Amino acid sequence: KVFERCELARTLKRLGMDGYRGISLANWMCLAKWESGYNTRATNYNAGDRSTDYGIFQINSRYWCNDGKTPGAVNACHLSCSALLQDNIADAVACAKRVVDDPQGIRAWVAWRNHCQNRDVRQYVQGCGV
Amino acid sequence: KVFERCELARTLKRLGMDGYRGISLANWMCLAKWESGYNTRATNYNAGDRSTDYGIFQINSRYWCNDGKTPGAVNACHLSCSALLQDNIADAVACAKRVVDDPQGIRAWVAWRNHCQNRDVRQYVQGCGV
Repeated sequence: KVFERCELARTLKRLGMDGYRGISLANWMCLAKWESGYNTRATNYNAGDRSTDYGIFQINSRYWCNDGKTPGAVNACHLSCSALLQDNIADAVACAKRVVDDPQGIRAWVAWRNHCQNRDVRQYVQGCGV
Repeated sequence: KVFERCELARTLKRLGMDGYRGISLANWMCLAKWESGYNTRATNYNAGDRSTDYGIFQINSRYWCNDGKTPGAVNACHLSCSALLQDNIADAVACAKRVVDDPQGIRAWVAWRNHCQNRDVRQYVQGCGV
């Protein structure tokens, strides 16, 4: 499923993301845009370390979810990576929350550091009524 | 099912968890948060002793439930582990109560010792009307 911008904004808001760990809804939106283009089925296999990023937030199988095929992996979200490839994003949202509860917060995502951090992101939520 | 925070709090209170063996509702909430993110379908395989943790409270197959795949296991809750992956959490609540009946109580969960014990956990029930 590819979310439309405002559709995603309302969904994330409904799922308790707006201000979670001091992270605005617009920031979560910017993260989803740059990671997956709002695509819940997105996957990115890294031949380098044989890990894969899953779903709308591109969560990595080396540390966060289990795909049963990543060397030296842990499963900190206690969840199958397939749960992060579903149209219903509740599991993905729960796991993203777990990620930012770690010390480095949303900076865990290099794409967010590069394309969102310190920048204007107001346009992600503009006109969504959230 | 992935519970919303306040929905889970009210559900646990309804199932008689608040004050069970001296354990506050907020402590059960913190446990669930750091085990599964309130996800009834969470699982975690432990290569160490070939056991798996099941469900919202991440209850282990070596001692507490039967998954038919864990060597030398016992089934103290008298439940198949599949019952602990269901939307209805009555069985999971009954099993968590049984776990904390043992001498170490809630300290059985290492995630709880690391993320909850001795810390302020009022945030977990704030605004829930419980």
